[PDB]
Amino acid sequence: SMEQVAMELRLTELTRLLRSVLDQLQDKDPARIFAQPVSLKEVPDYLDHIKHPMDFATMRKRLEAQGYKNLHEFEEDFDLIIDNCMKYNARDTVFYRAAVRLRDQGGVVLRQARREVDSIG
Repeated sequence: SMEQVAMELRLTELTRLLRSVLDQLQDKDPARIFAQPVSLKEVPDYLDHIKHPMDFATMRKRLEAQGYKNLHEFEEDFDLIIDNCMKYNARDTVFYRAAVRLRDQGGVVLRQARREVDSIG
């Protein structure tokens, strides 16, 4: 149907906008601490601690399959990255501190993204 196509164009354009959001958030992680999945070879107990691992490569795979229906879903995954790190790692660690800085800096990007998603519809 023509409606299915219109819906699909909306999803494509959301995907375009979320790709630019993802790029901007990942620039706030210049150490690449959150770029890839925590390695279960190197942290073999990880899944005992963290039930839903997340990272920027995994988000990018979902994004490119158009697997985010709305901004809320995308934000859910970003918050997992931060929240998983802040639980697994102690306050005094470069990992925790990186997550805090990513959260604080990302807030700005995500605030305007929400306005754009609502605005353009």
